Amino acid sequence: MAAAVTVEEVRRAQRAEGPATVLAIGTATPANCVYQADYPDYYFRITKSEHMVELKEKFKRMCDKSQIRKRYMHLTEEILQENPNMCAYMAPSLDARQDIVVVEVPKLGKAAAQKAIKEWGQPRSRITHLVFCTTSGVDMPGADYQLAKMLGLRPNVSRLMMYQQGCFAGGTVLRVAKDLAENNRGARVLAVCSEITAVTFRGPSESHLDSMVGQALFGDGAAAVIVGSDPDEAVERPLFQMVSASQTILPDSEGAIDGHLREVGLTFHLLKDVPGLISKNIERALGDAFTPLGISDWNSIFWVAHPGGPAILDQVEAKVGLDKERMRATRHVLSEYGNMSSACVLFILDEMRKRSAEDGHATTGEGMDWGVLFGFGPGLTVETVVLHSVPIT
Amino acid sequence: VTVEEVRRAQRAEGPATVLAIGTATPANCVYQADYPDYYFRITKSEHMVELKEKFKRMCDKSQIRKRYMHLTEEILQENPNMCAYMAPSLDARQDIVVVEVPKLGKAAAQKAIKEWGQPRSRITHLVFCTTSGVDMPGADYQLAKMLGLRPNVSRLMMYQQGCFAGGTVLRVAKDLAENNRGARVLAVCSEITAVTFRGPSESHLDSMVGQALFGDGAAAVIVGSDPDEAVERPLFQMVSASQTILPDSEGAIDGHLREVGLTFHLLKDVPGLISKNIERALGDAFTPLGISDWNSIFWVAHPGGPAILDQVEAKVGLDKERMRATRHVLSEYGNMSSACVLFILDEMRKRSAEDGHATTGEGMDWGVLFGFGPGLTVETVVLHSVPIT
Repeated sequence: MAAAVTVEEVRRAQRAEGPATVLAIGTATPANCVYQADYPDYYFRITKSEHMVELKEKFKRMCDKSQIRKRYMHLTEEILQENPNMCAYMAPSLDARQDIVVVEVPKLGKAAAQKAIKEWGQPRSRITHLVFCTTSGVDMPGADYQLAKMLGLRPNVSRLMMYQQGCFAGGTVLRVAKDLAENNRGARVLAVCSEITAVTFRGPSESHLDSMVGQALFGDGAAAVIVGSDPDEAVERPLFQMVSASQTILPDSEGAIDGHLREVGLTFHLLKDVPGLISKNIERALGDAFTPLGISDWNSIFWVAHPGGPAILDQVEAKVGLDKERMRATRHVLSEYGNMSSACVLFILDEMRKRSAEDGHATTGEGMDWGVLFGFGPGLTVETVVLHSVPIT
Repeated sequence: VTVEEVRRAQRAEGPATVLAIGTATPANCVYQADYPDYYFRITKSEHMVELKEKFKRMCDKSQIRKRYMHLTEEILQENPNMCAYMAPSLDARQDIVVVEVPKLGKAAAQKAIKEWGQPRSRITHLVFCTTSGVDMPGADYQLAKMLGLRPNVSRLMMYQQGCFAGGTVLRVAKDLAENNRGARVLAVCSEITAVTFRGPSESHLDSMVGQALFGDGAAAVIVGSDPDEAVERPLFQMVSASQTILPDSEGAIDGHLREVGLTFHLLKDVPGLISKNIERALGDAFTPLGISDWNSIFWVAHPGGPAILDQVEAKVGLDKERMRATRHVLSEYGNMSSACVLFILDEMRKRSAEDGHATTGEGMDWGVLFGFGPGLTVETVVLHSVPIT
């Protein structure tokens, strides 16, 4: 005869069996859109810096070299006219910025989440976990609470709020979702990244070109994924499996990317050769992830890389010796959306599956079986997620 | 190699287990009996006589004996804007806490690691939680660097969560440890009230409540599945971890990070809301385990204020002994936000051993840990004790 319920019995019945699987991806952007070709004129106009001719020249080259075609931005000329301190380089403006992003970040998240949930096709009540990630603003209760309420999720959905994370955190949310889905039978994780540049937007200064780099690259967007183990093939449609997820700090990278939340909003600093650091270390990250899987040809896997800037992509591609095709999905998202911080790699994942289907590839990973997703950010931190594709009909 | 093969080898086998607990506080200590005089003196507020009387009653009722505070009179003199009720001071506050939060976390982590007795290189994950300040890279990066952890430690940085997050960090550590063979998770909560300290104002008393209750502290645990029971010494097992939002609690506890620092706003009856809903939380957690007698389990509850504890006790009908460890920590440390429940777990296993009880949970096999915070959010962690050996 059995004894009372034991912790061992609970654990056995509680855990899921298979790998965490991406079951849906939805994305959303602000409606307002600005062509990169027009951005130097627009930016220097609305920040009233047109007299800074040599600086505008520098900014022109930064935009021209960004390999970005357009970005979406919640911030409009009208909003900026109501917030003149945001147009200065460093004027007190955190409250004004918070007032915007504490509302707009979960609102944009809702739009991406609704699309993911519609694709998924299951009731909202079946969502067991919500992971929300942003680098734009902070509040209590957080954007996770706001989104859960907006979506009408169950009150006992398990939430994790990831604040002030930075550009590597698309990798981080997948790494978190992986453990949540795999360790909990029936778990269906809604994971959302939502980024709004109103917290970082600021005017130009001659003494801080690295800050102007941010003004050339950063754009707005949100992406949502549904992640679960043990998909029900009768009603769910797997897109990618997660296999492993790791995070590391690169040697000799202290202070390479710093960000501080101050009374003037979120400031961005660059101190080292970020593309050089990443490309110098990327092969060891690849080996660490793939040697245990018996994989060594980096041209034989599909690629999702955080497009921090075009230089990162160029130098990784050259260092590793990737065929030009490998970075196409990544570069597409950089071109059409710019650098949306944590949400980028999720947009690229979406692009990857969609083009794979449209182009009649054999798998959701451009015909390949294994793939890698990289997040890059403050640390210098590298998130590495090994993916496996799924066959397409 | 197939993905199914990888997964079977990758995952751990048993329940996430707390293997060590370490705690630390700033050196500077203030007796609650002295605090109204002190607070009204340094904030130059002596003329607000009726208000000081109200604050005196708040501290009298707090059931706090003393608190530790990084903030000193000397630091406050250098930051006069922090002593106003509302003056621009976020930068000053950030300058302090971005440094002090991971520093205090380091002290607690070193003690946990010493107790654990394994090399630092065996730590695979670091979860860091604070409600005091934000930065990039975060306090998690700073702590990893300060401790000399492996560069590829998997970090999770939990910012701005508030008082329920001691529950949250355990909920996170649980899934990390259980889903990853060999994983050993360092989880740290570190809270420093420099971010919320401000002068008194007769127009907002809920802000003065915070000045009466909040104190500084950090706690660290090592969590792992499949312990080596010869060299690793289990203290508590986690069994389930849940989170919920109480009905009709919208706006009960709000906190905003502004140019004047972190402000807090109470809008509903928090002890009433919690006590009204706590039996349902107990039920949701324990019914699947065949457990219904709330006096037959050990208790760890976030001591948000004495009224929460009193009203939960009265509603549930708890023997007064059940809240002893919780009230001890509130008495000796005040409300240290997320770190509190970890201090209380430490208190419970220590007193259990001193009293000669049969388990780390005051002689009982099962227990519950509650975090309470903005939402109104309740974290519920079901624990199992370990026989004292």
